[PDB]
Amino acid sequence: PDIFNRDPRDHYDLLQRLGGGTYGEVFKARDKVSGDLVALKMVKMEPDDDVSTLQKEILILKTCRHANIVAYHGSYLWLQKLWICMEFCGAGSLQDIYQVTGSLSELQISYVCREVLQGLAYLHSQKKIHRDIKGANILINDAGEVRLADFGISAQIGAELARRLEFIGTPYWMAPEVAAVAGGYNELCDIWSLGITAIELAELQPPLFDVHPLRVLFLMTKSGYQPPRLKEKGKWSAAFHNFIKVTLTKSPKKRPSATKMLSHQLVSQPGLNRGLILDLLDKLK
Ligand SMILES: CNc1nc(Nc2cn(C)nc2C)c(C(N)=O)nc1-c1cncc2c1ncn2C
Repeated sequence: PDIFNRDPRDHYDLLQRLGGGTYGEVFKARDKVSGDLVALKMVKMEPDDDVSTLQKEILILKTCRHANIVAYHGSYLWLQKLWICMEFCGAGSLQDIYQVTGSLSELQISYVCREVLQGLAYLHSQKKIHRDIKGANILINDAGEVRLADFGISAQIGAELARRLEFIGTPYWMAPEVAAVAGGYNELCDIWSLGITAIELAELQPPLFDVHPLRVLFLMTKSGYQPPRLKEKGKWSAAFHNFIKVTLTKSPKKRPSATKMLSHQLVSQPGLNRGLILDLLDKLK
């Protein structure tokens, strides 16, 4: 039994608003019995949403589990709002972190990319394209563990239509074959997004972020679009530059899979562990 017809406040104390976007509004909350901290996400239900589809979406969240994806605990449906209870990730998103710390070290980025690649390899095996890989959608808990905030864009939830169309105002992390579809693309779009995210963690913004989103969207559709590169050449190793070159392969017919990317020297160098992130969180305190 799940998706209870009741106020989540009956079981949880709402402490503070953590943030939100097209995916919903997120709150810090505390289990009234055990005292454990959770994140409660509120998503408004649209008139064309149906609970038969909703039940199928929640079943995917319950069954599909991986160490690099934020765990689902349970859900509520109250006054046309779907409330999702999930694992609390105390440090917030990588964007919340780098806005305070500044750029991540190459080693710290290598660790984050290895963890995200593991989460992506899992989703792609379950035939799920994430389509929303970016620093704001990668969370860090108090143990320095890396978690994808969600499985990516929901295929059949009403509120997620705005998320599916969000690339119009924010196309910077999107693969060119996605922008230039207006025939097709596949799961390798998430590998390009990870490449852009790796530049974002290094430079505090994705490539061309200051260019109007509508101009970027059009530039990606044009023939001759050159994949971005790291700006400061002398700051990064040949292995990091090569990792960017490989993930940002323009043709998806030449771009490696999430599993293959795990064989890259950057993400298989020695000393990659959560201790690198605990050290990043030490700058915060
Ligand atoms: C605002 N989003 C989030 N915040 C969170 N916590 C947080 C944020 N801050 C600043 N500090 C804390 C402690 C947490 C969490 N699980 O702890 N989950 C999200 C979140 C949830 N679902 C989808 C998401 C999310 N994030 C992006 N997508 C696409």
